[PDB]
Amino acid sequence: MKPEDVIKEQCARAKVVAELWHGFTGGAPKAALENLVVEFNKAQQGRCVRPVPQGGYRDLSTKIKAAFAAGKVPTMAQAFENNIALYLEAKALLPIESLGVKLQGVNLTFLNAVRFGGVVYGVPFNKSIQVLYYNKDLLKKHGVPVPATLEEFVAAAKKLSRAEGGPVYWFQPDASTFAYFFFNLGGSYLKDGKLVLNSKEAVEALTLLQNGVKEGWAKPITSGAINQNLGSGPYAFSVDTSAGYTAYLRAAKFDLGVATLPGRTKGQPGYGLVQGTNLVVFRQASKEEQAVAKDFLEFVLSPRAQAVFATATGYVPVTEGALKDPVYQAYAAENPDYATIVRQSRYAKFEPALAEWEQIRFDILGQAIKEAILNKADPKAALDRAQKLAEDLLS
Ligand SMILES: Nc1nc2c(ncn2[C@@H]2O[C@H](COP(=O)(O)O[C@H]3[C@@H](O)[C@H](n4ccc(=O)[nH]c4=O)O[C@@H]3CO)[C@H]3CC(O)(O)C[C@H]32)c(=O)[nH]1
Ligand SMILES: [Cl-]
Repeated sequence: MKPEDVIKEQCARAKVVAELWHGFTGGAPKAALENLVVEFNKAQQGRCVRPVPQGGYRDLSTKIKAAFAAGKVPTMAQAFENNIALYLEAKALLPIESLGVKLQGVNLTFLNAVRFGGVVYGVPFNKSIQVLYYNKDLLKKHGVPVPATLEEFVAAAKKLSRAEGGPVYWFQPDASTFAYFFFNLGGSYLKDGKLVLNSKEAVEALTLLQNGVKEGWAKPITSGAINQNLGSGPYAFSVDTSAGYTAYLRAAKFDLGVATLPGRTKGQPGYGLVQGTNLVVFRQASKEEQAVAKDFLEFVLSPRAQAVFATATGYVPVTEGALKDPVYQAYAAENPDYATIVRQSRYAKFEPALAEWEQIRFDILGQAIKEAILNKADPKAALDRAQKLAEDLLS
């Protein structure tokens, strides 16, 4: 019987059920969440969590918006920082510390991100960092060191693409990939409080990617995840979420490597984009449902729950105590990629937490990146149209 079938039987028997709406569509994240939930439900006497898949993360925020309109929300949901900003406009969210959930020991990179006007409104749960995935065999074949700097990274992509007769740096033409180049060229999305999409660092970042396509070293991936396209043509590198770690390991026919990101200089690794979500608790939930949320949140923050979840997926453990847990230690001792993910999590940047950001990153910024990369639009002209559309949406 599948974990989701066991959870269904657990919730059928329970006297109180707290729904948790999520955006895991499958693979290791979905299985690891469901395993965490079965264990929690087993320790409870008739008090359970029911995880409800709502599609992807965009389907989830659409589903929560419908629930506001219908007047019926879940007890808990996954949320990005911008989704939290949006839900706070409706005063929909319970402050976490009012449930008595202790947050001492949560990574300040993650706790700062859920604090709005000095109050914590989410529990960091599944937090990812971008890493450098690479083909150990193909770098070794051609004598190419893992690149430590953006300059070395471009040099390595060109050398390997020439040797293998195909573009070896694979990328999705999206806001997440753009953020890695933008941040490590000195970019900042906010200037004196204003959102800017068309700064010289943005044009520099999109131009670097478009020039890589033209020069034959950068391969756009338009159908499926990078790890779902492996095996078609030579691959050397991608910049991708740590939460894809198990998918990469299972797909790659070559010796997979994980490195810290290339940076401006060898003095420090590149900054990676933080992705994944926080759990929020809705005010409209009953006192009995809120008590279940309190216990589930303390369970999710326990060193063992974090150790198992993070080693199953590639997410970054959110607590100091997770790294001191023997099950984490056992995994890290056999596989250095876990410590690599933690070290990269020290060099970590967030996108803006504006309530409108989800629409901007996909429909405005992501469309401009696709215009430049897939339809040969001039980078500055594509980003000037994005700036115009963002300015119109934020007024
Ligand atoms: N709605 C909304 N989405 C946002 C926001 N900021 C960023 N993102 C998206 O976060 C995804 C990263 O979140 P993460 O939890 O790190 O990783 C995801 C999956 O990526 C990853 N996965 C799954 C299958 C696979 O073959 N490979 C794989 O890597 O597993 C996890 C569960 O789906 C990016 C992907 C995106 O949808 O294209 C746009 C990005 C936001 O503000 N809102
Ligand atoms: Cl850096």
